[PDB]
Amino acid sequence: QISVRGLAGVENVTELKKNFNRHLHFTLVKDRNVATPRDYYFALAHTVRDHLVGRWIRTQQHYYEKDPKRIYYLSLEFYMGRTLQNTMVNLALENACDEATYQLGLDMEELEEIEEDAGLGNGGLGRLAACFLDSMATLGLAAYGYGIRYEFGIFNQKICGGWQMEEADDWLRYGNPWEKARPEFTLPVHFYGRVEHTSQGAKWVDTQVVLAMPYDTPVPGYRNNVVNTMRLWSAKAPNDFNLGYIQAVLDRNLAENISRVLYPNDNFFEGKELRLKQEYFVVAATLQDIIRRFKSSTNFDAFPDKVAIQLNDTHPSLAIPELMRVLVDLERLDWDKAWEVTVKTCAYTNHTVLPEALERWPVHLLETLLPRHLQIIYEINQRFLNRVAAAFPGDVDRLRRMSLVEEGAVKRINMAHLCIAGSHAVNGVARIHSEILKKTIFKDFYELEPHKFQNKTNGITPRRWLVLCNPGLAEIIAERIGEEYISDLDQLRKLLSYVDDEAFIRDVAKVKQENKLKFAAYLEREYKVHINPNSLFDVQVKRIHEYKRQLLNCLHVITLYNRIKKEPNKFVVPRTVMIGGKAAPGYHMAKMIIKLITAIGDVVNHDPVVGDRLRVIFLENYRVSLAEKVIPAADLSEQISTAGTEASGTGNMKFMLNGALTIGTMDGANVEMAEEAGEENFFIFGMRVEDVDRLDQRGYNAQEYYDRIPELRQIIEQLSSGFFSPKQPDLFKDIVNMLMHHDRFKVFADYEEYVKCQERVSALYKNPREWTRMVIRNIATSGKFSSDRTIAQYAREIWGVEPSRQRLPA
Amino acid sequence: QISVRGLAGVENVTELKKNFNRHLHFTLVKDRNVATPRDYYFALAHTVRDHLVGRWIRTQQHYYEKDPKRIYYLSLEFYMGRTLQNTMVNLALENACDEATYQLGLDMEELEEIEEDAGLGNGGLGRLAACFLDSMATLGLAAYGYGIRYEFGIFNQKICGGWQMEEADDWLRYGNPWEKARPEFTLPVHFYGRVEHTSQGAKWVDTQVVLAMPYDTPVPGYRNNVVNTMRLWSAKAPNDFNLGYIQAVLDRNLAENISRVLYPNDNFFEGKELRLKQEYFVVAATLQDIIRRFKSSTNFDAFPDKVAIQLNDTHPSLAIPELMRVLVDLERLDWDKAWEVTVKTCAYTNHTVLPEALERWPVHLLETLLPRHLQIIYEINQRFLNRVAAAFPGDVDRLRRMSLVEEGAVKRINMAHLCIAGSHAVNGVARIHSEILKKTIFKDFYELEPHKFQNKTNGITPRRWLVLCNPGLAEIIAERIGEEYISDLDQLRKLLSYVDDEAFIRDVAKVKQENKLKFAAYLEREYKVHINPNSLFDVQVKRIHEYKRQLLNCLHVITLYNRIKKEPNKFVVPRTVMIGGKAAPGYHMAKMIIKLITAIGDVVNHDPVVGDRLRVIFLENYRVSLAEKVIPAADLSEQISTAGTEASGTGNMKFMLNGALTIGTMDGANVEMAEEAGEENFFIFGMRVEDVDRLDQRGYNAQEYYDRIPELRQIIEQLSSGFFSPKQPDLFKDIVNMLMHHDRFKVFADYEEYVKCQERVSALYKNPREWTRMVIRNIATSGKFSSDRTIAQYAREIWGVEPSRQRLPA
Ligand SMILES: OC[C@H]1O[C@@H](c2nnc(-c3ccc(C(F)(F)F)cc3)[nH]2)[C@H](O)[C@@H](O)[C@@H]1O
Ligand SMILES: OC[C@H]1O[C@@H](c2nnc(-c3ccc(C(F)(F)F)cc3)[nH]2)[C@H](O)[C@@H](O)[C@@H]1O
Ligand SMILES: O=c1[nH]cnc2c1ncn2[C@@H]1O[C@@H](COP(=O)(O)O)[C@@H](O)[C@H]1O
Ligand SMILES: O=c1[nH]cnc2c1ncn2[C@@H]1O[C@@H](COP(=O)(O)O)[C@@H](O)[C@H]1O
Ligand SMILES: *Cc1c(COP(=O)(O)O)cnc(C)c1O
Ligand SMILES: *Cc1c(COP(=O)(O)O)cnc(C)c1O
Repeated sequence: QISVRGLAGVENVTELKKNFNRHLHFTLVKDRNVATPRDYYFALAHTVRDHLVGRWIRTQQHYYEKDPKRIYYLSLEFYMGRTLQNTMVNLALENACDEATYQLGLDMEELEEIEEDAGLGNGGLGRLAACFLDSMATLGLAAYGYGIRYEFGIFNQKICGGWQMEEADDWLRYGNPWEKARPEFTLPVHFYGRVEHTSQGAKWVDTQVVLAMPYDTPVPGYRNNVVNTMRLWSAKAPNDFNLGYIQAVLDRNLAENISRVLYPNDNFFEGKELRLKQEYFVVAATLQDIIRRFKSSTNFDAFPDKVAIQLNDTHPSLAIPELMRVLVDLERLDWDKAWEVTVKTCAYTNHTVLPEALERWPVHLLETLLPRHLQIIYEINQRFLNRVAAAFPGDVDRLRRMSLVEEGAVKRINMAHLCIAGSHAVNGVARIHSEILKKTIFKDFYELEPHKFQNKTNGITPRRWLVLCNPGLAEIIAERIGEEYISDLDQLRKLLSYVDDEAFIRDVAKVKQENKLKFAAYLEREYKVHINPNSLFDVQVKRIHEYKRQLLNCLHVITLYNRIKKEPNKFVVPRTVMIGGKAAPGYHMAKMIIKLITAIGDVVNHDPVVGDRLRVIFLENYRVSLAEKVIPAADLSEQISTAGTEASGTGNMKFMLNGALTIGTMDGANVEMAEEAGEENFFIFGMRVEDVDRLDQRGYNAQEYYDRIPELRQIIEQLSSGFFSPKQPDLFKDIVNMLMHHDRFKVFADYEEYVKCQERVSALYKNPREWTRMVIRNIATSGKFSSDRTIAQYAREIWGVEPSRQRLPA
Repeated sequence: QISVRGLAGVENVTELKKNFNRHLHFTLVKDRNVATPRDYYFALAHTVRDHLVGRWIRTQQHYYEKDPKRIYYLSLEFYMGRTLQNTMVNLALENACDEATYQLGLDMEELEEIEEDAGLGNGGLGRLAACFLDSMATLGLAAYGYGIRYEFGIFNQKICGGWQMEEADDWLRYGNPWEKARPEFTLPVHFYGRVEHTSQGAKWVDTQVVLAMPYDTPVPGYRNNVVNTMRLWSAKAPNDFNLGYIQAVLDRNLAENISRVLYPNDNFFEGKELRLKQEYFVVAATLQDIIRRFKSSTNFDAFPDKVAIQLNDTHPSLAIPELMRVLVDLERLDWDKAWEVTVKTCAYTNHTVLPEALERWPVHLLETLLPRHLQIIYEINQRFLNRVAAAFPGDVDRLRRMSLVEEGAVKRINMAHLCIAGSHAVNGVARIHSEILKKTIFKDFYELEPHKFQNKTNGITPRRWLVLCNPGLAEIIAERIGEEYISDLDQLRKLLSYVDDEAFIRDVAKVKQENKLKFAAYLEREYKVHINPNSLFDVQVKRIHEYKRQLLNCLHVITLYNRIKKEPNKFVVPRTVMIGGKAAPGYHMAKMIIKLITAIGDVVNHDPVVGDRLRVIFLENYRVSLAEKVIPAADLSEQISTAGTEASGTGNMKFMLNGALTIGTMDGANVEMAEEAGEENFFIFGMRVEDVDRLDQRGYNAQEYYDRIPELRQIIEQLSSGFFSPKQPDLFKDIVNMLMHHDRFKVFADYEEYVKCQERVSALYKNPREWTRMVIRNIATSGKFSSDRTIAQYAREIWGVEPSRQRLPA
């Protein structure tokens, strides 16, 4: 059908058909007379998987023979989504599988919808890890992703009576055809115990053992025949565990609970023992695998020449003291040599500056669970502070600020301080965020070791986030500039030469229109909801958090509603305002924001005076496969965090690539996006970081905005008085109280500028040719935001390896 | 190599080699350079499995089209052992797989040893269910085995310091290539709740739901292209289960613990809630499947013409009230019609008369867990006792004896009484056992409904227990009489014409000798132990229980030891006495018996005066795959239960088929074995049932035997005084005390006759030609003990279906 989906050759199609029928019979044990759509999906998945395996074996054999430097990306989260379509894209099999299935009487798009997301992350951080794996493979790096195979990933969100309910995401129920269990490479992980000092060093004894069993998933690069590995660890009890008899067997669950469930918080730290066990479990199993692979090539001086460990936030920070433990206690290196090796091996990426998100573990927990690690952390601390004292003598307050050990009611270890001390590189995730790290929270560290601090602006893979989700757009681009842009996204700059081309303008607008129709119909079938596809699709999808300011969007929607009710016969540009995202289960205010959004919808969507001019929809169960559907259909991307809070954002970049315009603050990567496109091609509003600081110094008084802005005062009076909750008139009083007296994110301070900027959006939308021209200018300058760019920078500036676009033989 | 293993055709061997290499690459994702023996085993298993699937699909399609009466064999235990070799035997692929693997540089026998037993049973009862599945398939019956897929089967036994230790049998760790998960046929099972009475009948409401997910395993018949199904249910929590958040997900284990572990008791009832949940779980899921399959062909009058349910002991007895629940509460049949259907559908097999083995559930447990079932049981009871009262008017004591409800401190339900009332057939498992049921424990029921009571003597499959485990014997038999005996074991009677044939006598003795050498070497490699293969191999393998009288064997071993020490220079026929079996974890006396056996070994095996004349070995971890090794190597089979306690036995039959002579009491099937072979060809000793009854009437006084038999008194004095436990002289005092004052199984009363009979064994062993002649007379008359005979009798006399030896097309 479309060129970028590859060739459908007669021999290839014939072979796929044969192998599909072979898997249906032999693998699935079904005949066509009782096979269901799910059986057909599995038969296709097994057929596609078979094309990966020769490449996977050969790639891994190649790394064994050439012995390149190996990159280990350690994360507690990998938000992979579905695999079937991405596999087909990266192996150039999409058109052939389409034709094969078509000839068998099946619709491949319907089969694709049966696959479960692999939802092993919360949002941005997990999804960045997934984009990064795709880019590392595409760039030919000998890279491994290491994590935990959660039995239950991020919960499925149901909305009942306008409230979030959570249900377990039993994603493995039907089986996962993409993973291969490797029970033969199972490794022991130790917990609790105590430390004994011999004449021969420290010994960690009387520990409880849990086994780490690996499951390997292939990670195909884009058309280069490279297939890298994501190795995820699952917890198993040893067979003598607890070994009346029946109870001892049932108690194996205590050990196996380590890998049972993903902690569903985004940007929030909960200091629970189970989470600490998860963190150590992933680090201890991974480090043994790394060392094994290093020894199979005494001499640890070469370790950092052969190994890079990238820490995805502080979550795997125990890698630093574990590496030291192994080197000092087991391999018998002297401390100073072990430390040199550790620092050269490890690098740390910071993803947040919000203080409630930073990991600070109580000492009493580490003392019980990981006594040898606590000893090592104290020794790191004393040696590090000795360096501080020599560089800034007499600066006692700096010694307290920089310590890894925080004093207080409860002593805690600051894991970010540990990561900085133990890493040769520390980076933020967008230019403004990296600057904030050097000026504020890590200022003291930057003064001590300025060379360590870098920036690596985030990106997204253009395989999943253009070719897979928006083939119509990919195709019209390819018609003009060829296909090379899919792995060299800077080539999109060539589209600036088309910005006055009438045929290109028409085709861009047509693709958006098709995507909107297809999304409007998806909504009707799966959720009984009726939208106007001619309306401006105004979309805010991301996790629910006060800093992301879904509430500011709510205030704008109400403002529009109230303006209509005041002048019902005046023309306004029709909108469908779509908001979606999950709230963490214990985050009360986030759950209340969901309820407010649905309650606004209950009023607006049923008011006959409004008609089809304004619709407010809460998109349920936002997840990677939903993002693939809604992002191509969006006109307006809402990126409206308070300046200084969103470290980068990555949703922002997905919308840009897919032909939405952005309304946003100068926060995170929005800054760089506006710089690349031109500020004239972006809807920027609100306080800059410097303005937020100026307000914090004076003191934020929300009452002043309420007193001066009558439209704002009306909304607050409606919320307080029960207008949006007539049966429970006080339902929203916690929201009102927060906005008026304890708003850390200054919602009211950006209200006026936001509403005015939204009127400029509406004005441009009335002129479709100029709207579309501005869209072309955004798509054309989105190249910087490829994760291939990001990864090449990590490779060159941090890991010391060269990317390659060269193919392995097929 | 050998004829009974089938043809190794060039095309077949070529195809097996191709498919092996294809599974190694695509299925296992390994190349030959790093494949281990376990990878080779899996590649072979997948290769063999592929030959089952077409036959499985076609068989199940055939039953759908022809709609025969379906047989459902419901058991809490299926002791399957390994599958690879049995599959190859039944598909006639053994020689071809041998040749294929040989050409690939691999030893198939070594690969076979990697497979884990499927140990989903305790002993005889579970293994009978497995033999029965094999026979049902071989006889062309549309039969299904239904059970529970335990995550942990019977524990692995380790001996440490002479004591049993238990370790979890994590049999699924490496995966099970034989099963197919069927998550699509998942069904709900209800627990707890309460009953509400409407105008429209009773409703069971407010229940907790657990899901039953089926896993299907193929069951190949012998060379007939029939492949039946064993469907095993696994417990899963629903996704809204318990739905702070983290704890709710972790608490899913409470539901999933139902299928976690096999209760490891043999012939003992433990009234625990978890076991009752297991019993209902298997019955509730199975009955829904049965009804579904019946409706897919309103009219329940035809149900018993299309369905037979066989209850393997009382463990699935809740099938009776569940069927009534479904028919009355859900399908709205009147009680009397529902009861008629139930009784015609259900049949019950009793496997024990020991009172501590009988299930008697406390009413308070049923009331909480299964309130509607308790109501139905009470109504069954009142209607049943109304019949009793009409047939035996004024016999009030009979009403109390026959009630399903036992009065007492705690009221209990007698499940055996429930099974009799609700079944159209009740059988025992050997002729003497069926007679005992009619004369003693079920006398009252027999008087009321004599037509219900039958006998079905047990059997064993000659596929696993001759062809697979003893190919050398199978081959020498086939050379003389052909191969038809493998599915018509009565043909072994033709071997009586060879009993004076010098070549046949030589070949029988040669095969036994080879089997003994091969076993003696197995012992050296895997367990560092050194035996004389010229010695008489005297073997008692079975679960450890006081009624089985391993202690009587111990007294004989000590007697022999003491006789040697008294006259060290006299010739005695050399023996290797091998005892093995598992003890239930909470059964203290059974654990003490193990320790005594090992302690006897510690003395006997290290006494230089004894030399190689007497060795006592405890065979660790006795299980199906160990039975396949030791049974062909045995000379003397010890079947020495107190008369009236072993309902049948089946080990007995395996030894007979494999060329051992039997020393035994007239108990269980030993009676029928001696009748078939001739009493002159069996070493019978000890009290008959009638003699045991006569002693119980007078009162058993063990002291009288101690006072009269000096050899016996010496052994007791050695046990008491610390001769076998010099560091802990009182270690055996509980054993001594039991034997002298509280022995329910009358060990001392059979001692003298047992020792005398053992001297006759030794005398015959000195004359190898006459020993071997007697062996031929046993093998030749073992045909009755085929489970094919047993199953044909169930089919004709209970189920109302005709067996077939006809092939489905290949
Ligand atoms: O760099 C990838 C993305 O990371 C996001 C990001 N930062 N911290 C997080 C984060 C995620 C989970 C957890 C927790 F609780 F431990 F599970 C803690 C912190 N996620 C940023 O908000 C987001 O701005 C950024 O684009
Ligand atoms: O019929 C098959 C075999 O069944 C054996 C047999 N009888 N009862 C049992 C038996 C097994 C397990 C359980 C329990 F505890 F529930 F798990 C309870 C009872 N096993 C006989 O001892 C044995 O004599 C007979 O050959
Ligand atoms: O001893 C060896 N001989 C040959 N190849 C090896 C050996 N060890 C590792 N390899 C290769 O590299 C491996 C990749 O596994 P890893 O050690 O888990 O990275 C195998 O799949 C082989 O292809
Ligand atoms: O509706 C049907 N059409 C055709 N075959 C069926 C149908 N229902 C059941 N079968 C056949 O019998 C089934 C056996 O599955 P069961 O219902 O679990 O016994 C399938 O594998 C089919 O071969
Ligand atoms: C990209 C993405 C995110 C991150 O979106 P932000 O707007 O940057 O927070 C979160 N969730 C899903 C499912 C995503 O695809
Ligand atoms: C046959 C068998 C049994 C039953 O043996 P009995 O002597 O009849 O009790 C027990 N366990 C295993 C492993 C068997 O193969």
